[PDB]
Amino acid sequence: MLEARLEQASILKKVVDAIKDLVQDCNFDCNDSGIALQAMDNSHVALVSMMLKTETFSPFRCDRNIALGVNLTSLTKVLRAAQNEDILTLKAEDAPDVLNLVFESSENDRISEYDLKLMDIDQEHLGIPDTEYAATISMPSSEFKRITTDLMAMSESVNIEASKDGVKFSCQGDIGNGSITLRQHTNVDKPSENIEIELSEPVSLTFSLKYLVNFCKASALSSTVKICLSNEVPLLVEYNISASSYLRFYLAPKIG
Amino acid sequence: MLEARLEQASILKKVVDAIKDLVQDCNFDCNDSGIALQAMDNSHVALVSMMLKTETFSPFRCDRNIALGVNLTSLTKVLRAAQNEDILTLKAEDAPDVLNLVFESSENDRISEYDLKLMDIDQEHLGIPDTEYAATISMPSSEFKRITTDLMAMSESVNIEASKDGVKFSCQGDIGNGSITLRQHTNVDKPSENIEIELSEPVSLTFSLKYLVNFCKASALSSTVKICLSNEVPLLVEYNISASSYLRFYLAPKIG
Amino acid sequence: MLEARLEQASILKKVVDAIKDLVQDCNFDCNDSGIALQAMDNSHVALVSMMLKTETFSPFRCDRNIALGVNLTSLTKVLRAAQNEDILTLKAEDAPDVLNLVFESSENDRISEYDLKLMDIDQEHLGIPDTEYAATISMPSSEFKRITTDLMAMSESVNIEASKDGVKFSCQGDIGNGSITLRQHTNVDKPSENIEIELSEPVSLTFSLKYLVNFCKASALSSTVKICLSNEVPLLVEYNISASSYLRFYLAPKIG
Repeated sequence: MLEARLEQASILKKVVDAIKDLVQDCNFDCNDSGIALQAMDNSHVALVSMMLKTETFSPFRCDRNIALGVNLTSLTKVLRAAQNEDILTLKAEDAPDVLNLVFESSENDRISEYDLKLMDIDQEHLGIPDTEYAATISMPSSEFKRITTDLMAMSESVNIEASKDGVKFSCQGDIGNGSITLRQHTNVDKPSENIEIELSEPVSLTFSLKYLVNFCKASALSSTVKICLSNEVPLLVEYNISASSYLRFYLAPKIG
Repeated sequence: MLEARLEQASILKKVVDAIKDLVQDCNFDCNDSGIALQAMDNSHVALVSMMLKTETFSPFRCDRNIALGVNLTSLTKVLRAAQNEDILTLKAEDAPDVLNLVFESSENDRISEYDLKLMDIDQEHLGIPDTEYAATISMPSSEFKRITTDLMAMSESVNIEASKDGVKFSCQGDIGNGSITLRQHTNVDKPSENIEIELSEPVSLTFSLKYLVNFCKASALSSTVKICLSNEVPLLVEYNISASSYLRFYLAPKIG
Repeated sequence: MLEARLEQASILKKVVDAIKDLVQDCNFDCNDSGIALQAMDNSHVALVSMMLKTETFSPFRCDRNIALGVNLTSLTKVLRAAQNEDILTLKAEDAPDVLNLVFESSENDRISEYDLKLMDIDQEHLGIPDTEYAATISMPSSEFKRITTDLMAMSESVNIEASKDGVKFSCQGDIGNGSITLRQHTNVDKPSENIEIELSEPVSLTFSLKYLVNFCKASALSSTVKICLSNEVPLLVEYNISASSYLRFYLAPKIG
């Protein structure tokens, strides 16, 4: 059976909010190692890859594998009834018809309990191979959110060009051409504002801004976002929820 | 004639906002004792009962009975032009065609004056008899607002079960079953957060969440809300605006 | 060629936001003295008159006259990508196809650059003669915003009556009659709250509230607003962005 406690419901609330606009029906794959999610968005363009590792929970138990077929709009209805600082416990039996969710107030000793009906969802689960990326940009998540948000108003597409010195986001639109250039930047007393760029080779590729804006709905999960460009494989946009757990989005560059 | 001063327009603004989504056309019944309102909602399901007692005003005058036939969307248009800390004065002559409203700024000596046209509205005014309730729950208004709001997303109905120890809100929905359980709770240094439950006998009854959400639009009038359950008479949900005045909502439980 | 730096993008952002709901297609007339705008609203009722004088920029260069034909919804798309505290530089060559806009971050050394495509817009540029106004009311911009906003909910029209003592805004609506009366008011320790009224002769005239609400979208440009009434010429509603620069709106009173 499954039994998993988060100290703050916050983490799960943020996770689901970061996925639900891309994916409606998906499985949460529970086992020894934690709770994973792997699903394409509804248009079958982007791949969503979540791993909530056992260390993120406190405590965590999952004896046998359990696939929790969940509608995310249904789960969002439940999770909105959890406050961010509620102690959250997930429970599910072997061959579950429901996922049991318990939210416990910190002070006033309110206890909320929901039995969310599960459904039969077919898994796809593509193989995510190991990869050495051409360029990796680490920057504040709010800045990447603003960039994609600003350019989206102007264009459907953004060219991302990585160099040793910096990274340039470029687009052409009906109103004109635009670009936003960031270069490596370090603040001793505000290291959270740092922009760090590691380059093994030049990479200049074009991506859907609409998908990038949706990826930036994970901005609440982490202060920093890792943008990983490759000339061979899809872009990886990574939010590390903790030392262990991550929410990842994969997006292929646009090819004629 | 009528002449009634509130120190802060706030009280009246909050009152009307707490009623206008339920009732459009209603009478304000003015006399010696203050200003009352008694009207069913537009679907004729819930009863709204307001009493602004003479002690709430400063000063208060009403020589003879005057029924002020008012459209609440029209009055809302006027009251939005009063700031919360405006000194508010209501005036009306015998056999009035208009209600006169005067809002006086605290500092900058702005004076606003409106003559709201009255209309012919037929009164119903049901007899509200005296009643010994099976269970009375006193809790913070924000908590009851959150509860009803959260469950509304999931269900049209909520079962409220009162015991000595606690109170359970339960519902069944398309997405599953849910419940929120509160028990008696007292904080010495934050007594405003206290949950107090007085029970003469067990009561478990089902009510419309949509009506309860609308009742919770009075949450600004008082930090505390009194929920009064009976096996004989409709539920009473009470907001005490001051020691004297109250806004009350009555709702019959659902019966097959 | 044109080259003009603002210390804070804020000024330009606020300016364009204050005009775009009235005017879509307009010219920015650049020369020695600064950057001007003069255009009627889309219904050809109100006249918009902006002057950003050379002293407002730091530094400013414009060798020859350049008319920058701009769509304001297109420019708004660009300016939303400038943060309020960005150093903003406008550039344009002689016979320009584009306006070049550069936004430079204060700390993290982000640089944004846009080439906004210009268009062929015919100028009207009416003669704005010099005028001695019957009454001039100087008051806080937020108060005028609130007044027009409040009365708009009730009426399409507002009568503005100026006297030595004070100014009265009056309207008749379907819900009734309303008025807001301000008188001369001075606070030694909060002079920004002051209401000052200078009268050479009585003036009582009626104006469109819808136009006045739109004029109040310039409220962010200045803490104080100057309302200038005349029995001969259109009302002038003036926002002084700095000692030099201004955004002005002209509106003729309603005549049968």
